[PDB]
Amino acid sequence: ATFKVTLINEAEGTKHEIEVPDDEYILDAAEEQGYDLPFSCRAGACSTCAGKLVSGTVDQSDQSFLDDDKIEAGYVLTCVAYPTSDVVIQTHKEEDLY
Ligand code: FES
Repeated sequence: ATFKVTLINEAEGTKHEIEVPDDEYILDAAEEQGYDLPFSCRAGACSTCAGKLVSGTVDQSDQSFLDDDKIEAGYVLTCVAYPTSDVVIQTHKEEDLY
């Protein structure tokens, strides 16, 4: 399967739509498709690539930085997140954790 992923940058008021395979991390797909997103560790151990889900679901089982509450609040580490449905997500949300 291939899911549609809508990336929203509220601060800049931009929107990008990309198609991501069910076995590819969002970050990777976005880059390949021409959209650079913030990142640092690239390994699910930091908050640089944080995004916030608006709708849809993902699988970010490889992540380790986010606690359960953050997860419940909809936060996602885009560098290790696989879409499990069509998703709409807000990017550049790191600030939200401080
Ligand atoms: S870039 Fe560090 S968790 Fe994604």
